[PDB]
Amino acid sequence: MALGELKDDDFEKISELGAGNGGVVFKVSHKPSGLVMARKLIHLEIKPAIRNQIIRELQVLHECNSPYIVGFYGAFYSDGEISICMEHMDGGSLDQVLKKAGRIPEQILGKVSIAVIKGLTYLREKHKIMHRDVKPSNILVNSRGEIKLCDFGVSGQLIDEMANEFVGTRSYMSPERLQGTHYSVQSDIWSMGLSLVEMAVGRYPRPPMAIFELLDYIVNEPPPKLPSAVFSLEFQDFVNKCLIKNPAERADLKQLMVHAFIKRSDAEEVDFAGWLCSTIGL
Ligand SMILES: Nc1ncnc2c1ncn2[C@@H]1O[C@H](COP(=O)(O)OP(=O)(O)CP(=O)(O)O)[C@@H](O)[C@H]1O
Ligand SMILES: O=C(c1ccc(F)c(F)c1Nc1ccc(I)cc1F)N1CC(O)([C@@H]2CCCCN2)C1
Ligand SMILES: [Mg+2]
Repeated sequence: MALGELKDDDFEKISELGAGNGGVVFKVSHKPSGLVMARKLIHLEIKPAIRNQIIRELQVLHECNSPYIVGFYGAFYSDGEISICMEHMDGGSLDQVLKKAGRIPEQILGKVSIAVIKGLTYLREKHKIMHRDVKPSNILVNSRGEIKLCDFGVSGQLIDEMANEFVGTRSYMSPERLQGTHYSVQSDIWSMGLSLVEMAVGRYPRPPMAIFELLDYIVNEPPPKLPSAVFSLEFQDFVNKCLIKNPAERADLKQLMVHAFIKRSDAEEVDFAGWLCSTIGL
């Protein structure tokens, strides 16, 4: 196998990259191969049986091979922290980009949609894996201008171990999913639409309100919409098609891949790498 032998003593911290909903992430050096990697440590609290299942289930990431999916190097258990080892991405996430930029322009977001559309299609068509948490911080970028999906739900047990410590991003869930319905394919698309709006407008796009009020608001009130003057009608339409509340009527990936917004975005020359430097200074 490419590495086979992954162990704690061989990595070497280059920096903390930050903390999320259950894991902490570092840029590391992998001494024995010279590979640069991101490494996410997740503390849990579980029987060596469960722990080792999780590590077995994660091995399926070795078979994810796509330019739109962050690359997998290995996963192992150590010092009560499970390790996911992945391609490092020197841009961080669109959520870090957004904080930096204020607001991410419609054209760059066209590039983002294409990558995301294609990321999900890959996962679903090759591996039958749903993402389950599409949101700006689970979308990564690098100086080579690339845009990739991470933190998707490969492991049914890890989802499980993560669900009864967190049902984390409640605010990004689809109305059907807040209602208790099982995860649809149609949920990733909702969450995508909502992420583009958020990056387009530069803020979580819902009236400010207390969290439990938010969850009723989402099931009960209409979906968000782009400000209808500053954004092209293609983009607005795109977004609205992702955000139909009724999952039977929401657009799917086959239909979004041929949308006027995507066609148009596809033909533009957007120097995203360059913009990333302009904006995040590498
Ligand atoms: N492969 C990678 N390369 C570079 N940075 C990464 C990375 N994977 C994660 N990060 C960054 O590390 C920080 C923490 O990641 P983490 O996934 O734990 O938090 P998050 O911000 O995505 C909330 P959640 O835990 O629900 O996904 C984030 O800024 C994330 O963008
Ligand atoms: O880190 C994860 C995550 C959750 C389930 C799972 F199977 C994973 F593999 C996870 N990590 C992961 C997957 C693919 C790659 I390439 C690299 C990875 F590190 N999550 C889900 C998450 O976004 C949080 C968990 C709490 C609920 C909301 N989302 C963070
Ligand atoms: Mg994440």
